[PDB]
Amino acid sequence: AQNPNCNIMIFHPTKEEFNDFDKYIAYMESQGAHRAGLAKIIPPKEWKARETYDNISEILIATPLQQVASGRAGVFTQYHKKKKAMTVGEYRHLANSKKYQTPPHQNFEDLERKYWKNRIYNSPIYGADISGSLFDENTKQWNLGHLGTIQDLLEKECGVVIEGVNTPYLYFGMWKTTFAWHTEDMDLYSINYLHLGEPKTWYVVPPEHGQRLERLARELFPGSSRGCGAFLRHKVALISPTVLKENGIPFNRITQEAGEFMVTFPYGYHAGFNHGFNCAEAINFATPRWIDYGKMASQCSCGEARVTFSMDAFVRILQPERYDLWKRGQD
Ligand SMILES: O=C(O)CNC(=O)C(=O)O
Ligand SMILES: [Mg+2]
Ligand code: NI
Ligand SMILES: [Zn+2]
Repeated sequence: AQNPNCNIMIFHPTKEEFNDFDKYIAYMESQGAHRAGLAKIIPPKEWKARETYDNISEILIATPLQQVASGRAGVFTQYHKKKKAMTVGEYRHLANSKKYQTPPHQNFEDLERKYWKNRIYNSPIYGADISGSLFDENTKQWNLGHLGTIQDLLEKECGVVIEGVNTPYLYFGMWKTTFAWHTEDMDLYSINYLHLGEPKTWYVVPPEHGQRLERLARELFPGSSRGCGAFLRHKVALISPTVLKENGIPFNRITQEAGEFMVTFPYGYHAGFNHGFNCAEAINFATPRWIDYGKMASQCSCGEARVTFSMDAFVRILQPERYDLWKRGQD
């Protein structure tokens, strides 16, 4: 069995290997990469996403989210308070202000310590989930706006044509902006490219151990767990590495830098934080190996998780017994 300890693997494809996305995902899996839940892909030196980032300041963040925490430093939830719209140039200035800027630090480990110690005492503002793309249309390799769609994959695998579309999202971050513990909608893959700026630290639980994380989460968030049998779908709970180690939960960590891709694999729980002003682009995707995960994915039906148009068909076709209850949650 490849990668039996479920370590995060890092890949350095050549320019020839970077041509065929599906084939390279399948290669990574042949080497055991999925067992970690997360892999890093460093593009060949010949490649670029676009020519420059000098002209992005006028992109609008229509609904910046202030991430307010509740709890204790290692075990907290966050809620998202909506703020007034601002441009990416306005948000960059905000991120660099004395109130929000990254503190002085020695290295990524010192910054990680500072994050876990102090996150809860601040409310950073995240420009998340903005439909759009920063890939040049002429970038032919690993262009996250030109991937095969999940609807087309389901059709290729299962023969059923469905409605829906699949487009990427931009994330503009600052110090301490946080992504809560989650798997993707319908336990899909995700791919995330860090276009510019400061790093993003990730934590991940191997898919084979995801239920251990869920059982901890039910213990640590007992009211939330009573409210919803899949409350990590709400994407609000944080648990620190120290707490995970104290409870024996298997996980790994890695820091993504600008110019690097990360891939999350079906049912790989992940969480993390941004080091400073940055911009990432991410999208979900599927492969043949996903289908069995999609059929078994948990679902939130309490009404909180509220998701995209295109999840309807995935539930309807892969999970027809759950469909009626899930759809009640959506309405
Ligand atoms: O970058 C972020 O805030 C969150 N991204 C992801 O969870 C992802 O790419 O799957
Ligand atoms: Mg612009
Ligand atoms: Ni994710
Ligand atoms: Zn719920």
